[PDB]
Amino acid sequence: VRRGDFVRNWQLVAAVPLFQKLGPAVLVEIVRALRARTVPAGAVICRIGEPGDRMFFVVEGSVSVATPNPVELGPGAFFGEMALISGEPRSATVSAATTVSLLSLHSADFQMLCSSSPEIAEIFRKTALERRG
Amino acid sequence: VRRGDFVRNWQLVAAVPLFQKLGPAVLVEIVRALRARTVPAGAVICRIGEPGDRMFFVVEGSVSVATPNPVELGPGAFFGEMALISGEPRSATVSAATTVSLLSLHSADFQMLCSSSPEIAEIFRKTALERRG
Ligand SMILES: Nc1ncnc2c1ncn2[C@@H]1O[C@@H]2COP(=O)(O)O[C@H]2[C@H]1O
Ligand SMILES: Nc1ncnc2c1ncn2[C@@H]1O[C@@H]2COP(=O)(O)O[C@H]2[C@H]1O
Ligand SMILES: [Br-]
Ligand SMILES: [Br-]
Ligand SMILES: [Br-]
Ligand SMILES: [Br-]
Ligand SMILES: [Br-]
Ligand SMILES: [Br-]
Ligand SMILES: [Br-]
Ligand SMILES: [Br-]
Ligand SMILES: [Br-]
Ligand SMILES: [Br-]
Ligand SMILES: [Br-]
Ligand SMILES: [Br-]
Ligand SMILES: [Br-]
Ligand SMILES: [Br-]
Ligand SMILES: [Br-]
Ligand SMILES: [Br-]
Repeated sequence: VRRGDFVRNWQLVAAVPLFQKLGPAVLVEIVRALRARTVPAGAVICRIGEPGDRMFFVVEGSVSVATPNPVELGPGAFFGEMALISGEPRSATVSAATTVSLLSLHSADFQMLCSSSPEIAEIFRKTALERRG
Repeated sequence: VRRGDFVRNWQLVAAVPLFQKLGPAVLVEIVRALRARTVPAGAVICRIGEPGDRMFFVVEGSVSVATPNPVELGPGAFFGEMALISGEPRSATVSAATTVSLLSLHSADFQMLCSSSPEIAEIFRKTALERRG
């Protein structure tokens, strides 16, 4: 973990209220695991039918989930959780509605997060069910 | 270590250039140990001749060291290190020149920082030496 990326992540995680449920020790683990990325408007982040090995948190800007009736997800939202939970391919294509700042979490670290915080794990599980059905 | 105080310290620490010399592991150590406090304009932070068991880093505003020819210390500066280095009482009264935002580091944590960072330990010693007499 490089200093620059580490320090920058603290500013970025502040835009994701969900992480307010994590104590200091857990926050550090997550900050060390998260990867920051900026995606230009229009780019495809997750493509329907493809294998998924990571999930994302929106920091700034918004993404569009290409469901029959598209769903725009904004700052603080997360996506790409379904493939990690179910093991199934991406359920829908997600693209940048506007230029978007994201924080990504690989599967191994997603598992760590869920075990470190059962409450956050429940939010992921229930939200995925809402989206699934 | 309060969750709120912990997350709040990251942006406060960013205002102190000295800490740019610290890596992730040590940054977490200092963020956990530092105590944030605001001091109103004119108030005494440490009084000459009094025992000292902590030092301070200025985040916002400025303080005034009451040496024969007063010395102003603005954002990023530190003071109160001499009592920690020498074991002697405060060498001068330091007061808030304007309302000031500070980060306090207790003796035990100051020792930890010096062990964790030889470069910073040297800066403290050299600075204290230069300021003394
Ligand atoms: N109905 C829906 N509403 C909002 N987001 C959805 C919906 N269906 C899928 N998504 C998201 O888009 C992602 C596609 O990848 P995943 O299947 O891994 O996880 C998905 C969710 O995060
Ligand atoms: N000449 C000086 N210039 C800048 N700061 C000083 C000077 N003399 C004392 N100080 C500071 O004011 C503090 C008074 O407390 P300390 O003696 O513990 O440590 C001191 C320094 O941080
Ligand atoms: Br920790
Ligand atoms: Br992906
Ligand atoms: Br699911
Ligand atoms: Br990732
Ligand atoms: Br990524
Ligand atoms: Br910083
Ligand atoms: Br380190
Ligand atoms: Br750590
Ligand atoms: Br204190
Ligand atoms: Br005053
Ligand atoms: Br006061
Ligand atoms: Br008094
Ligand atoms: Br004091
Ligand atoms: Br200022
Ligand atoms: Br000294
Ligand atoms: Br005086």
